[PDB]
Amino acid sequence: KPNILIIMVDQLNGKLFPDGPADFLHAPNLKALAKRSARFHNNYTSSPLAAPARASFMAGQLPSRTRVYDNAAEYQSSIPTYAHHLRRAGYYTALSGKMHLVGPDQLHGFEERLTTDIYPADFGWTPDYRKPGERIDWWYHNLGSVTGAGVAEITNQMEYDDEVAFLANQKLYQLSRENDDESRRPWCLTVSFTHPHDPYVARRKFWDLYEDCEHLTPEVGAIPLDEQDPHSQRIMLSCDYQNFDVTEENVRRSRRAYFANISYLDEKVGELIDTLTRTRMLDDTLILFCSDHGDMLGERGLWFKMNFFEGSARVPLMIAGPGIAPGLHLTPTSNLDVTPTLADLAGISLEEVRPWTDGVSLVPMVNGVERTEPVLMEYAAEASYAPLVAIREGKWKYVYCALDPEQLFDLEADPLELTNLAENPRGPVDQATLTAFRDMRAAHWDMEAFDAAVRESQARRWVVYEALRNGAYYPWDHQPLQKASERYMRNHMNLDTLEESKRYPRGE
Amino acid sequence: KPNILIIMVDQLNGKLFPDGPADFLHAPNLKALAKRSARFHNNYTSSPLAAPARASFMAGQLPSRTRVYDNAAEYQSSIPTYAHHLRRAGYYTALSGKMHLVGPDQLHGFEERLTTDIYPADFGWTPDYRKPGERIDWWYHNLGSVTGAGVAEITNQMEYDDEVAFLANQKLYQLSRENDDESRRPWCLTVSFTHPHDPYVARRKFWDLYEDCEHLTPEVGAIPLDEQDPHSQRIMLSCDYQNFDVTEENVRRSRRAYFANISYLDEKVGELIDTLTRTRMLDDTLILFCSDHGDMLGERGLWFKMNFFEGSARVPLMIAGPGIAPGLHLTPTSNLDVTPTLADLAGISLEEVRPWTDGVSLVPMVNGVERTEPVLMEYAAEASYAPLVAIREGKWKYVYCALDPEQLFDLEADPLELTNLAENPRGPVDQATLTAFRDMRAAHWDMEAFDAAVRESQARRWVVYEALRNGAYYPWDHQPLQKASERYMRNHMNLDTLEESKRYP
Amino acid sequence: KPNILIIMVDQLNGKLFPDGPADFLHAPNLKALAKRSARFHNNYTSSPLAAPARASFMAGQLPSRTRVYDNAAEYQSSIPTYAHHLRRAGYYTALSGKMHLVGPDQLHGFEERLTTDIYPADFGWTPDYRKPGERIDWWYHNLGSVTGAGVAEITNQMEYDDEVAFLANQKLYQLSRENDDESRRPWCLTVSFTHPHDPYVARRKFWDLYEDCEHLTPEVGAIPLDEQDPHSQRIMLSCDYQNFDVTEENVRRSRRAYFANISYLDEKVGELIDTLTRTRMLDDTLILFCSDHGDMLGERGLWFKMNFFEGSARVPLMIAGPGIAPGLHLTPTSNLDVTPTLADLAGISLEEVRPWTDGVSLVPMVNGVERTEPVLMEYAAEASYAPLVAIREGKWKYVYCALDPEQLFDLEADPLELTNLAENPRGPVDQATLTAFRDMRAAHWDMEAFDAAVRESQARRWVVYEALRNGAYYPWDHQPLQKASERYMRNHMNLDTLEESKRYP
Amino acid sequence: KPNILIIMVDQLNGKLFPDGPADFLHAPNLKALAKRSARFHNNYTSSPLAAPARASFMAGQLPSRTRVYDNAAEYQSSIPTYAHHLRRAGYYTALSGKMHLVGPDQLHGFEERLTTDIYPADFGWTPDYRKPGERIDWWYHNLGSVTGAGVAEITNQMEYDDEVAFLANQKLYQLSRENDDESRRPWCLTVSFTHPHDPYVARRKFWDLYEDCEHLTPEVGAIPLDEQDPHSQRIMLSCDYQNFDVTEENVRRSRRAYFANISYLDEKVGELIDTLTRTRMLDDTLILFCSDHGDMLGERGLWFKMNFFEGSARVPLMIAGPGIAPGLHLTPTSNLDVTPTLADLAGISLEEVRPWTDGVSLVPMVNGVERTEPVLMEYAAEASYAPLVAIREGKWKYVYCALDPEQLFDLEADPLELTNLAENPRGPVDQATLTAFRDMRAAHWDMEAFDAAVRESQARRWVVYEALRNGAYYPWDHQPLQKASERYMRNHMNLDTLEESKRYPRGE
Ligand SMILES: C[N+](C)(C)CCO
Ligand SMILES: C[N+](C)(C)CCO
Ligand SMILES: [Mg+2]
Ligand SMILES: [Mg+2]
Ligand SMILES: [Mg+2]
Ligand SMILES: [Mg+2]
Repeated sequence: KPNILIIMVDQLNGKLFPDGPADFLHAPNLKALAKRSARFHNNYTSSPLAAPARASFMAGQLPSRTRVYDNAAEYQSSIPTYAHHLRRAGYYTALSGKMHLVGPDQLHGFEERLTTDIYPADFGWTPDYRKPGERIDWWYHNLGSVTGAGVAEITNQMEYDDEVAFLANQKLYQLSRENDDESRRPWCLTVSFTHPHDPYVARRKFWDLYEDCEHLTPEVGAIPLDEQDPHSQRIMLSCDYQNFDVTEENVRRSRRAYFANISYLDEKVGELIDTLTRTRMLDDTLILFCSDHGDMLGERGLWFKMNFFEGSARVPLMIAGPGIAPGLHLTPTSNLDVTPTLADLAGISLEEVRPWTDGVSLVPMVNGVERTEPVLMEYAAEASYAPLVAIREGKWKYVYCALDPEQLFDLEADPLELTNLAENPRGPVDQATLTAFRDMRAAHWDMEAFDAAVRESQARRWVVYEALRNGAYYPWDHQPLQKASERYMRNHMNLDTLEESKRYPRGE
Repeated sequence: KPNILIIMVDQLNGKLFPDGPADFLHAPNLKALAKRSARFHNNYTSSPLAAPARASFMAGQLPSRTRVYDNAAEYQSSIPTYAHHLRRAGYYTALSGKMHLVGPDQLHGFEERLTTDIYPADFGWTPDYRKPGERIDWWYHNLGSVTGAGVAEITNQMEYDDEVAFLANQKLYQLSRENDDESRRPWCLTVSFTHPHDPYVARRKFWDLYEDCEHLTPEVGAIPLDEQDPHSQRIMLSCDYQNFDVTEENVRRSRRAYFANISYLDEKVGELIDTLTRTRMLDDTLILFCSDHGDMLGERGLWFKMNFFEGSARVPLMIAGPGIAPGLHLTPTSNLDVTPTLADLAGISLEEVRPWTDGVSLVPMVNGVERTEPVLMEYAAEASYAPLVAIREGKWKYVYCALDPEQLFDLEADPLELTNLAENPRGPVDQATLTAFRDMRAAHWDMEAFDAAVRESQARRWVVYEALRNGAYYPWDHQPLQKASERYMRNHMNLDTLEESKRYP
Repeated sequence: KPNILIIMVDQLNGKLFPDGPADFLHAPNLKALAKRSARFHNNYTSSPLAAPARASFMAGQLPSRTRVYDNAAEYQSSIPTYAHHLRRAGYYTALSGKMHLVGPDQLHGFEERLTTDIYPADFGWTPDYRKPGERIDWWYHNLGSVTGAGVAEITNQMEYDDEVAFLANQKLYQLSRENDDESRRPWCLTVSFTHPHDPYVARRKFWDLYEDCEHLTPEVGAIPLDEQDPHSQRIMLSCDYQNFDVTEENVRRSRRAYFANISYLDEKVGELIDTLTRTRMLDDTLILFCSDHGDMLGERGLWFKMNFFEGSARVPLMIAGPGIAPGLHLTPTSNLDVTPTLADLAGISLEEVRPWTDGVSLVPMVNGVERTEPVLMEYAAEASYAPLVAIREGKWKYVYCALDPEQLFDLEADPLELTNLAENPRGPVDQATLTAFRDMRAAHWDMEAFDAAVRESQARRWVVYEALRNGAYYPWDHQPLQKASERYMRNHMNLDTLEESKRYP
Repeated sequence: KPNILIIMVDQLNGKLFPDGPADFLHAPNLKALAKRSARFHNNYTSSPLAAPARASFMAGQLPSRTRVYDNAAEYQSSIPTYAHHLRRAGYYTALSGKMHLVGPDQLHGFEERLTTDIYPADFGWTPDYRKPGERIDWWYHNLGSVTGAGVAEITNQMEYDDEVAFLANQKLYQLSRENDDESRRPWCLTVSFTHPHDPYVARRKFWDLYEDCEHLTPEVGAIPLDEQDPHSQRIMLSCDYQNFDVTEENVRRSRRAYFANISYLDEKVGELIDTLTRTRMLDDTLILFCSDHGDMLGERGLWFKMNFFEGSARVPLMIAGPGIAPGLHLTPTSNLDVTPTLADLAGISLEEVRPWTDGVSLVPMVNGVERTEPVLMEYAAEASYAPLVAIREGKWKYVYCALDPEQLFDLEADPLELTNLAENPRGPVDQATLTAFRDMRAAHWDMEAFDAAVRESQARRWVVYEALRNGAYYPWDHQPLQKASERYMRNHMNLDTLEESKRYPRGE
């Protein structure tokens, strides 16, 4: 069984990985990793928001099945994740960094978690479909990220990611000490960074890399509120866009700091791979690179995620290591496919994972078997007033919301999604394609039931959360375990025996 | 708003509370409490097993709605409980003792929990409908409790309940120090004991009280396996009955220690009442006495719970205090009614709890209003191979399982449930009644959907639990909060100011 | 090896134990214990203040040797205590309650400590010989305890002692589960209550016992400030006496509540004895009753301790159990003798404890052997401006401070210490006696070296403590160990095996 | 008040810093630091063993005064340290890394401690003068460090120091967030590394730096046991030297890994200085570089410390920052002088520190005032059977032990200490110098009282420690504080307010 290193980042627009990292990015370590990787060019999040995407990523199940509809929805402990599947199959599993799990279980199958979460574990960020049009200023996104972009040497997120990286490398060194033990468990380490999620604020060393950057304005500029589709209008209102004057210079500084933060992350990828190389674990390790959702980065005038346009819904996905053919894949894939792919790579049978996953293993794709299943997406959090669903199949993207006109995009002819073919069909094939996706949408979702489930989940939480914020608060944040009395040299040990056990490689 | 003291005990057969405690029980404090209480004589659990009964009790929802089907089913943190409803209404809420919550949330709305649980918080005790007939010896009930009954001065349970009682009285004293602050929150303290749950082992002082006891033998004796109904057979097999020779003296020793442990609990009830009296909180405090399920106590040859017969499904319920007229009520009620009753007594509107509770407030009954809503029960754990449901309405009890012959009992004519009127109707009224209950059951439950939901829950947990028991174990047991650097006299305080604040009256 | 139960109380005037508890005290359990005890009637503290007395008590060394001169002096972890000596000899050792250890070590050899301390563990209460005459209002004794005496159902101290008692009895029950394992360690449990230390506030049930009490007034009344000896004057000033109008009824209420809190403690003594009896450990258990210092209780107009007069310096001491002949002993003894007495009773050789203890075993006295070693006492805390030492030998008490007139009392002729024979000798024998005590004092103490050592200790702590109270505070208070994932039933265990191991007998 | 960064390392032979780091060392960051520093060439430990040196360093008091005679002697909480003095004067004080404090107080005035200790906090390593000639194999030094030298990518010590460095830099970044607050406290951060203490085992990257090294054998080779002075013989026996065949190749590999570990440390010095530079704190920060004791590194056949020869007793000392003239100082100085120097640099009056320190401030030396006080040293731990004391004054070193012949060395004429002038006086001046040091030794120490105090301390601890190791053990190791429920974003906070507070510099 190979080891598995999952490197996850937050809010990375997948269009920036057209074949590994785009040429204009300063990302030597991810570009070298890409050359060894199977690269999934048209890979999609299952839900364009952090906690829904991550609960879905961990379980290989859509939000409608995990019930994690938004950033404050409880993730049940009894739902199997890839950590459970691998752990059941004999793996040591650990997590360093972010997973935005909501509720008192902060492990969800991981055997060890090295850091707390950057974001809350409670029900505070619960949307309310009963009050459509409201926004909550103390936690909603707003365009102050765009007007406040710039340069700093420490931020909340850089403190977080510096520690995620350090503790992940330390864990790799600790794991190497078992390398000569025949009975060692294989390990699976998830390293989950919060960058390049906003605030768009970068260390000067990486900001300086992009002085001459030619990609600091999006190709598709800002669409006026009156000319926007209804969901994009709800997003603009939820970002408080009327109270911010976003200048061309703000757009450029935001994109520049965001690319700088990709370079910041690239340096950390290089450290992890260096640790794997020096500890002699690299040849036996699969490395997966992934992200939870994208960032519109100013395209169409939109920032952040919460929608199904390419910039928000596309995320990179790369896999390298023993048995993976390097190459670029164009067939659309999904984050839903990661858990069954990890299971397959770990030698777990198809039947063991079948009842628990909605995705498919990508290993047959890597080995030249055509993948035909569509890619599905869902959204049911802030800036929605009712659930949205999307189907990505072939060259098409279809988006449905009971409250909105449908959207249909031909991404081969119209990759910037500038022409809505459900509104303006080019001909008879477009009308037939629309009818096919409507039948497909009825085959996969009951949208009235979906809306009812989301409403009940929100209503429960608002009752419970109001109570939990009265009186003494009981926090659910993960606290990494304390072990000082068993670490380093203690006087129930023999010093020479301890030193030999902690040294690796030995006798060289 | 009144204070609320909830005294809960585990595995207390409600037939032993015919009008408060039975005369033969040595329970002077519970009898004095019962004399000033509204007493609900025909009160039922929602599910005859610890965790399902308690999750249902806390939420006022049936197991099919809470999804807590068995003793290892996760209770979701987002489900509102009476703790949430009261806390939201401005109560300080606390738990001392047992609640058998499964999963990483060990508070479920309680603001403070003073003890860990006596039982596990993880998925270990998950049944498996895919292996009907199996038993898990290391945690199933077995008849060894009956053959091992007797006397001891300490047990696992007595250690637990001694501490539960101590910390509850300590908390009451602590709360009394706020009794002169007009800004004080009203409090709701749940004190949840593990007795008289088995092992049937009692301290000598309480065992000696039942030497001449006339109730050491059940009136309905053991029914041989071949004459038992199918569910009773499944229970006997689950208890490993074939590997135990249960003598008459075994039966007598078990009941004697069980009664003795009721007397053990009665002394602790008196301690709490005493604390309320001397702190001068008694007149402003509602007191509820309740249990999660009963114990067959050898009746029909069965022990423990897991069934809908009276001894297992009946539990006492009493309410006393400000605005509570004392009296005996015979209309059937259930534990499902406690959470809406608590909300009503705390002044919460019916509309605030209507979407979250499926029982009804008993406060109208206390004030003379006739109740007509039937009582529903569910069971889907060990010794079931498919879910069972029951309906209790008027004089009738109806029990359905897709795998078993139906049962119908007329509890006025047949209080010991010796004649199954579904099999042996007395005439056309019994047949019409059976048809009426079948139609009512079909309107309330799809038993095939219920069975699918339970199997899905079991299978899910078996994947997860096998993973969680590999590698380093992460426990979910509640650990009461460590406060030593802030307790008593510390040198950021003024000693005189501290002594005055801690003195009451 | 016998078990050892040490019952310690705080601030108990030893004159109230003339032969066990005084007849007028309602203390049936302590009187029954005293009837089977060796009782040491003329027993003295080593230092009339909490932390110095207790550090001296634990080590069997005087404050000049432990360096614990006052209530804020660090007790070094390397100093052997009776806990170390017994633990080294194979005992499990535990503490429930108070010991007023100062510094980051809150165990000092105890293997387990069941409660935090009621008092601070840091250097806050450090006196300063550089500012003679100052008082620190936020922690000094003051006469407000006398004017504030009365009745309450909870206090800071009653919360503390209720918990001390509960956890001690719980621990005894836990220890009984090992009583049938031949490989068991013998145990030594120290149960250390804060009562009858002030505030003089009692529960109504115990206060009502002293309604017709004839001992509510001390026989020796208040001595006016100008007629007081210099040290007594320093105590009255330290207590802020000028700002309190202490009436006769104040005096009576304080003594009444103090006696009532002795009765409060007596009920807890009976609880412990009951636990030992029902667990069948009583016959194999030594029981020691002791106190750290006394309380003047208004005698001479003084309250509390900090002096060498009988009411402040006398503390009871009793020993009962296997191999202990009951009887009354009048030869002076001291708390310094407890640690070598415990070691001797546990079978530890005299040579193993000789280098670490400066008292003597009382076991020879119990067996009829005359004791001749004198009793020494020291004091160097608040209301002293330089150290004081005392010698107690035969009928005599001698008290020296470089700043004050000497005191010499003949306690046979003058048990209330009303005639200072150093100032008013009766004849040449008194003068020769004074000279003999002066020579003995000079051989035992260099008072100038003692004073330099105390000032150095105070000054050191004042530099350190001012730093430690800047920025984030790091508390040294003991936090009892969190064990919830290993207590009661957990799913790495077999339930039947667990129930059997936790049941005893 | 300037900030103060104290960089401490363990077991660094001071002869390797002849004027900053020796030319042959690969240490660019320490060499650049040295060019800005006042450098104390003839600086001495106060006691050649870890815990005695460190308790003495913290208090500015000799072991005879601190009572910390050996590696298991309790350090009383009531003894003032430089952390107390600075904290009382308004400083935030923190420690990352090792201080080998014995006893339940693991802070000794530090307001925060970021790591546990690498070594035990209990009484286990207590020598026993009642059994002269015994050794305790499970914790005594032995020459297996020399025969086991080599190359590894992780060791006990590298795991420790990697975390010391990471958490120290993180603390600097956190402290920078207060930089614009007028009411900020100044900070004093001690960063205390365990390298280059043995095992002599280094990462390959740094080992490779010394392939051509010309210093891999000591100038003074191994002295046979019969030809050794009595204390050196006791050290050889305590190291179990008879059971090890130390080859020339072992000597070279040990020295090579030790120099590699200096280079490992030099990289961490560079990171700390980079953090100070980017956070804009460097110009207001004093940087002190120091060590607890040396390492003989094979010289005379000896390894490790425990003696007063130059290699064991000399340690580097450098100070750089506002108001310090750079330059090299030859007058002998002591680690005892650090606490009163820090006090002086922080503006604390001489009188405030006078009753609590045995050393003198070095600031007047830096400013051209001649220092005349001698340097004193003491040793009373393993391989001593009675206390040893030493005086270093002018060109002389004098060593006294009641059980041994005296030693007298003229370090100007005889810098390798090859001629004992107390045994072979060159003339009448040598005999007069010996008599002067004897009178000086009687003026500073009562050696019989010293021996009695050490004996009583050992005897107490053996009683107590035997008891503490019966039954359940209560550990004293420092456990760094848990704060997950107050870290990063929690839902009692406003997200925008949090991000602004955690970003620094702001608005750039
Ligand atoms: C990331 N935000 C918290 C700003 C909004 C997502 O719920
Ligand atoms: C460093 N050693 C532990 C090996 C010896 C010093 O006491
Ligand atoms: Mg995200
Ligand atoms: Mg139960
Ligand atoms: Mg006291
Ligand atoms: Mg060292």
